[PDB]
Amino acid sequence: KTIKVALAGAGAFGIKHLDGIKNIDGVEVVSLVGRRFDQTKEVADKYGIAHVATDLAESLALPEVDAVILCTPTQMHAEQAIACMKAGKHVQVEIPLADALKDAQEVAELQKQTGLVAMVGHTRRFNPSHQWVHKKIEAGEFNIQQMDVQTYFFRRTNMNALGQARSWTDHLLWHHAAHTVDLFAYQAGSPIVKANAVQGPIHKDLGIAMDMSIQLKAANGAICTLSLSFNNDGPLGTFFRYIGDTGTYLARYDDLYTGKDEKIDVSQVDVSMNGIELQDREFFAAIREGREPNSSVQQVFNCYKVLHDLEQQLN
Amino acid sequence: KTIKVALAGAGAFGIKHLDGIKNIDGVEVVSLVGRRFDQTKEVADKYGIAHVATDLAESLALPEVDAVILCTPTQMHAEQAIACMKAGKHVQVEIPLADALKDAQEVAELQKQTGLVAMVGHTRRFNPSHQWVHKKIEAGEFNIQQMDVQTYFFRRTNMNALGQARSWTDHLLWHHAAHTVDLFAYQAGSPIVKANAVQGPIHKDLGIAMDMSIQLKAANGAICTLSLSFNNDGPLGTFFRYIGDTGTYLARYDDLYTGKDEKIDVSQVDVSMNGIELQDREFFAAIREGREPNSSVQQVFNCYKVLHDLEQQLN
Ligand SMILES: NC(=O)c1ccc[n+]([C@@H]2O[C@H](COP(=O)([O-])OP(=O)(O)OC[C@H]3O[C@@H](n4cnc5c(N)ncnc54)[C@H](OP(=O)(O)O)[C@@H]3O)[C@@H](O)[C@H]2O)c1
Ligand SMILES: NC(=O)c1ccc[n+]([C@@H]2O[C@H](COP(=O)([O-])OP(=O)(O)OC[C@H]3O[C@@H](n4cnc5c(N)ncnc54)[C@H](OP(=O)(O)O)[C@@H]3O)[C@@H](O)[C@H]2O)c1
Repeated sequence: KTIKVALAGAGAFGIKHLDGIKNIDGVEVVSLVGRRFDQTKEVADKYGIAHVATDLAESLALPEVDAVILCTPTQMHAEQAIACMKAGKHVQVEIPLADALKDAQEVAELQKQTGLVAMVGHTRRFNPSHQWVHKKIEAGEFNIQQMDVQTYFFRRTNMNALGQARSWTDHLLWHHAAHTVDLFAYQAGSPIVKANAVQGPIHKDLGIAMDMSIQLKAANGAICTLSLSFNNDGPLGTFFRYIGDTGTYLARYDDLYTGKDEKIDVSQVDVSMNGIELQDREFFAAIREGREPNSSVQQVFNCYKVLHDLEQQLN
Repeated sequence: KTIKVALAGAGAFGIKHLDGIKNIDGVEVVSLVGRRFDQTKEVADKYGIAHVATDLAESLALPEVDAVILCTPTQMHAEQAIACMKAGKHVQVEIPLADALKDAQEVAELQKQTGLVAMVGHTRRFNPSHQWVHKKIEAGEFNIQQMDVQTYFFRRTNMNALGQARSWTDHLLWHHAAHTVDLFAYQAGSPIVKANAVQGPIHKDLGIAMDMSIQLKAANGAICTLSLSFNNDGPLGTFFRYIGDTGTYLARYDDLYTGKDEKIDVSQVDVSMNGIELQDREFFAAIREGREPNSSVQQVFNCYKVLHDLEQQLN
């Protein structure tokens, strides 16, 4: 049976999901939700999506919709995920699951009560380059001693990754550090037992910190260093360095390199080189098979606990 | 008057000082100290140094010797600096001033009692690339928001930067973090008021930490992130990222780049492109002029206090 999907938020990431979903057999997006009808309709027509709404509830009232993908602004995710599960729909939520621990806990509790698939978009789990390193670790061929990570944008304005203006404000802690806090514990195969952060001054017009530094230690002794900035005038995005016992690796999105700039071939690891498509394939596989997805709300939640502890430190 | 110098420690760095000193008028190295007479004699003959000793005291007993440069192993620096000042000789000590706060305090107290020039080799103050950034800051054209730093070696054995085996064991904190701990406060123009570190496991055969993560915050709100490793199988050394209000800069030894990898011309900043030579020029200028040097024991000592606080944290 074709799984019918509502997609909420036709921004840059919602577009990346729609483009990925075109490659996944037996899934169809039947409803598109976005803040402005005319702009939403233009996207729906480009993608052939029949239903267009300005409220998520309108798509939740459709009985045929089986699943929801949330690419809305972060501040809406937990409430909307809760609403989806109250309507009986599986839900995938873009990272972060929430910007508060309480709301992430409320989402986890409703998922536990419903037994529905609720997934968080920790795409780093699904990028082929990180999967390659992960598979070497599971094989016992590699152990992480230190991860050194830079998450940098030039974002003194409320802009997305394509340089377009946002109507909402982003956050260094809940959205960007979340990728690394989760991914470090995942790749180390060991829980985080120490975390320290420091932040710079709050920006007068955006109300968020523009610079942040995070340090993690896993119970097995692996450490991670993370630098975050919205002030970086250079190449935007995340660069990851794995320093291990048997090697060094540099991950740059879906690309992997040795510490000597030798590019490693990851095109063989998974059926797609697109991590967003692999994330959605895992989500829909879990729905069809009645299993938990990789990056379930349950799997990623200790990340949000660490983020809360860092936030309390920063205040 | 020619300033006569004793150099202690014909290692990789002692040779680099000798090559620099060859370009400094009115300075002459008359004594060379090293652990094995024949190897020290071979270097002395290559550089035309007449006196060869295996003990520093032999060079300190020479009445003609005016100054000492200490490029010995770190464990010896503080004691030897004290010996220099007790014999009435000016001294420059390679970084670190000491691997313990107590010994650094003893060197500072003897410097204060004697009023002799005692300098520490914080070469980052004198590299043309860092001087360029410092001068932009002094002009009020640039303010640091974040510094992101990687200090990496592949050093599972007691080897110097040329890959030759050392007879002594190195240390991530006191020797390597010291460059950045000092350089951050110096370039930020603001004292460090918060520091946090975590480290990996102690190495069975060397007895030292192989990985370390340090985070600093200055009183003005600027932050620093520092990753250190002896496990990095890649390009060895230090890479610096300055993220400021007006720009982004990448320092790689004496080279400087923008955040877009455009190389900046630093040949206009100072009379030499060799930071070690400029360090010695500053040392000899301060002796000749009867002034305090840049990177004096007094200027850098708060760095060693920060290092002590970090070691207490790690324990
Ligand atoms: N690595 C990853 O997996 C990854 C990457 C990027 C983003 N994300 C997450 O994805 C989310 C969105 O990111 P983005 O960069 O796509 O954002 P974006 O381009 O700024 O906008 C997302 C869309 O949500 C829409 N929207 C606003 N209010 C809405 C409402 N009430 N109902 C429905 N839609 C509404 C916006 O419409 P208007 O702007 O026209 O009002 C926009 O088109 C964020 O939470 C982000 O953290 C994850
Ligand atoms: N950025 C900088 O300015 C910078 C950079 C790197 C290091 N340094 C510091 O500079 C110092 C030396 O570094 P390196 O790489 O040159 O060290 P190195 O190559 O390991 O050795 C320095 C020399 O000292 C000699 N030595 C040993 N015992 C001695 C003794 N009792 N009396 C006299 N000489 C003796 C060693 O001889 P054997 O090998 O025969 O013992 C060696 O030839 C270290 O403290 C290091 O931290 C500064």
